[PDB]
Amino acid sequence: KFPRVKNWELGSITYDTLCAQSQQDGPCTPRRCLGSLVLPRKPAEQLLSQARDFINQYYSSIKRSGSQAHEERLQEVEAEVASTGTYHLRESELVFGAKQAWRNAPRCVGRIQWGKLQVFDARDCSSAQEMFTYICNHIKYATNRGNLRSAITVFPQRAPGRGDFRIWNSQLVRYAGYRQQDGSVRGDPANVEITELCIQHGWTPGNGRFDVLPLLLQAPDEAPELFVLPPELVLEVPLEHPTLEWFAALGLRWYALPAVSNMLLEIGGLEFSAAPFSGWYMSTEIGTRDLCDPHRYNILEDVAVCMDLDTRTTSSLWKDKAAVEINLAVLHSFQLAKVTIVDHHAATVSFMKHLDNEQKARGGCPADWAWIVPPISGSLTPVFHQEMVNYILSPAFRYQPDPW
Amino acid sequence: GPKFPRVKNWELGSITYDTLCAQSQQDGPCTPRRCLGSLVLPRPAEQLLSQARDFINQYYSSIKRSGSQAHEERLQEVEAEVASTGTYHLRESELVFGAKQAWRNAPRCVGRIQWGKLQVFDARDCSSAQEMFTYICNHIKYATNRGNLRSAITVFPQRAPGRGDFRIWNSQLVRYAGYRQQDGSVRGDPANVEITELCIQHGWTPGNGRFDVLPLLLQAPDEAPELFVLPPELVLEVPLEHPTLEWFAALGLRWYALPAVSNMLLEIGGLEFSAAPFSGWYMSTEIGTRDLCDPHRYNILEDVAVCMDLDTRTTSSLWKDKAAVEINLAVLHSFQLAKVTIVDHHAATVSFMKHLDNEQKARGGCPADWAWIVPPISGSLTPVFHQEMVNYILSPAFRYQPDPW
Ligand code: HEM
Ligand code: HEM
Ligand SMILES: Cc1cc(N)nc(CCc2cc(N)cc(CCc3cc(C)cc(N)n3)c2)c1
Ligand SMILES: Cc1cc(N)nc(CCc2cc(N)cc(CCc3cc(C)cc(N)n3)c2)c1
Ligand SMILES: C[C@H](O)[C@H](O)[C@H]1CNc2nc(N)[nH]c(=O)c2N1
Ligand SMILES: C[C@H](O)[C@H](O)[C@H]1CNc2nc(N)[nH]c(=O)c2N1
Ligand SMILES: [Zn+2]
Repeated sequence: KFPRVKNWELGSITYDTLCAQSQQDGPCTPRRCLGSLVLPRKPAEQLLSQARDFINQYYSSIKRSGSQAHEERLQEVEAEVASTGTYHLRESELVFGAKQAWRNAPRCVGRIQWGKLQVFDARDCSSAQEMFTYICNHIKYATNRGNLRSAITVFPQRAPGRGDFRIWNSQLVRYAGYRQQDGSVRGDPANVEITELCIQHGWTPGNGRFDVLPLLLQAPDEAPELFVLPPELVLEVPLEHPTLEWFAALGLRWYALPAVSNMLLEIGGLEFSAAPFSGWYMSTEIGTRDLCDPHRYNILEDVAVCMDLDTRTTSSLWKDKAAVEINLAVLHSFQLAKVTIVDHHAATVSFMKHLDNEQKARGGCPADWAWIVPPISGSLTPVFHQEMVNYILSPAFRYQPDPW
Repeated sequence: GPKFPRVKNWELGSITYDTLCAQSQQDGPCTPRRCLGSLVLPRPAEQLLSQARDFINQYYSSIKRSGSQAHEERLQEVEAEVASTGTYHLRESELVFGAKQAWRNAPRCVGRIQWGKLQVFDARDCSSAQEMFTYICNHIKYATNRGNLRSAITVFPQRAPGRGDFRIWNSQLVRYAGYRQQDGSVRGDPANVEITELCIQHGWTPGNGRFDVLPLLLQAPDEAPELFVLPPELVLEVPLEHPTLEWFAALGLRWYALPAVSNMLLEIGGLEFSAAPFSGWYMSTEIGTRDLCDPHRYNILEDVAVCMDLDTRTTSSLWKDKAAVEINLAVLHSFQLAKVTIVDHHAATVSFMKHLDNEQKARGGCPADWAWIVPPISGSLTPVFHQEMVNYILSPAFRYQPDPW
């Protein structure tokens, strides 16, 4: 009933009791595990019991569980749902909910920071114009001249009678991908489709490898609108290498701020279709995935040739050697430019501390092993040797369909 | 779409559906409420006969004689044997098919492209520990083939009703001793402290090195295990050196050629083979990353980084990643120089992708444990990282079994 969870490096055992609080089914069954899938295929009464559960979470968090303020808030929500089929969160509850969604996020290795999150309430937004202003403030706040600060901005919730507020971009800052005649891509191949949408909605495209995309913001039931981010708001870091001088000449660069803008924040049965959030990078995201993935910037071979490695055979481990230097260039360049970054060793070590904190606090912590273990040097980090239980707790970040 | 798991490769954008998981007759550890996929060990004549029938059906399908007289007659023969004895026995070619199918079905093995090429040694006539030793020595000689390694398995008699099991106490046929020191530390391989201490208790005179090959503790039914030293000339080892770092040879590191698992249960059609050691060749990351660099194993990362003169006082110099790469390169280079079969993690995972494609066409899927298939260094640099995988238990299977002590 309660899974035994072992660390194979240290020989220590815990039992996860938190997982019994999951009310939401994942993709696995006893016949087969689908834990490696990225996206698997998945009324008053239901809303009212999610609302109640969450309000119960909130009053318990402020050690006022059972008080008058608690009973009366439950009645307000009941009264509101029974009349209108929905209800609204107080700001303090929203702040609690956002932090809890982050805490509960099984694919996030940065969760030791969960208690430290700036929550901007943007639920009084009524136009794409206003959305843009809120997004510009978020970026300015979060960026903080390189001293990055975790933030979320929460736009108006989904409503039965109408379309969603949506940010069409997957991140607030992304580079364009331009499909060429010859079928190759100039820029970031992950972004070809959003780049084409921006052009279709009136953007004058660039022609570089690192052109920052405009935002396509959508107010309910209206065509999305295009807004260019003022270049001064978008902090970027040129990549150099500590010892390899030719590396700067690659002209490589990356932006400071990872800010997810296409996920749905669910709190107490309410759904927030636009709720972009940002922290700071772990270096492997840039060094290994963004720059080295074969379907991304795919620079490995170029770096290897510059390093004069033998690219003829896999057994020279030229790929591994080049990937290491690229990750080192990322860490050094962010450190030089005084922009917050964490390496995968420091990050996984802080995650292990988080696992221990959450064991004491809640009797468990949902974690997706495949996402927590970094994409290089897996077993050289302490998380490789740690068993993990994966389940869905609410409040939660979820995937949602693309608006187009 | 189709009512089967949809499986995506995120590098290539291609999709498949796994229909093979429909054949699974055994539950894994996951439920809709929680995924337990990362757990290393997840926790009568009626049951036997249905398992036997199933296996015999698998056999007759594979030789394209499904529904035939010979098929119906073998079915009849199996249930009559079970009806009078409680068990039955496999024909020789049924054992061959079953052993290969068990390797084919193993979700955690990246080497499965080779599955059809497995020498099956039938040792079901073995009746003593002395004879097990002879059989094991012959397996080692054949499998090692002076460096040109060959996949093999040796199968000892099956579990019987109210008779003891054949067991090899060692987890592998070749392992290094781990000696617990007075300071609490371990000289040798810390993974092998317990088996080393069992060998000593059973009369082995222990060495005092970092790479002492362990003796075999072999158990015939209802007898105490008996101790057997492998004659050194049979155990091929590879001294470790680096292609450009000249001091690496001075570390005195080495590893053995033959990875041979000896504590797993081979299950075929309800029958349980408690002693059935099998061997392949190494993937280089097994040695260079896990055996040598695991903090709870030889733990040599720091030593090697100091020699390379790296900054070991901070994580952001990536000293661990740099040392690990050179240790891995040294492993590959030394095996190559010594002419001993080895495969790097890039060639292995590329061949595994080919195997997934083969099995898609042959069987409509392939059970795979993502966390085990993706190598422990350079994960996303290999094609399997971007491949979604479905994990399920098919039979015939290799299973874990409790330690005999
Ligand atoms: C403070 C710095 C943070 C670091 C270093 C960090 C680290 C990471 C990493 C490495 C991933 C996997 C990224 C990928 O491979 O796509 C991730 C995922 C995720 N993080 Fe964080 N995180 C941070 C802050 C945050 C914040 C502030 C939130 C929200 C309030 C958050 C919520 C999430 C969610 C929902 C995912 C899963 C995204 C997906 O499924 O695509 N994290 N985190
Ligand atoms: C031919 C060369 C082979 C290669 C390169 C190879 C590769 C591997 C690797 C790297 C692992 C994971 C090892 C670990 O991290 O503990 C593994 C596991 C496994 N392989 Fe292979 N393999 C080969 C041959 C074989 C053979 C001949 C068999 C049996 C007939 C086999 C069956 C298994 C099984 C049952 C496991 C799971 C062990 C466990 O759960 O602890 N493989 N293989
Ligand atoms: C469209 C899409 C869907 C899906 N399931 N997975 C991806 C993978 C790529 C990716 C997508 C997003 N939206 C955000 C990140 C950064 C993740 C991140 C977030 C934060 C807050 C900090 C940090 N260091 N990294 C990476 C894309
Ligand atoms: C602590 C622990 C307990 C337990 N029961 N199982 C494990 C898994 C680790 C492992 C255990 C054994 N016995 C053999 C290998 C070599 C795997 C191998 C086999 C073959 C045949 C070829 C190859 N390249 N590698 C790996 C760990
Ligand atoms: C198929 C596989 O599950 C997929 O490639 C996952 C693996 N682990 C990951 N881990 C992180 N952090 N981010 C990812 O995008 C992925 N991709
Ligand atoms: C906790 C985790 O399940 C455990 O460390 C696994 C991860 N993947 C592995 N993969 C392989 N091939 N071998 C292993 O021993 C492990 N260990
Ligand atoms: Zn699962």
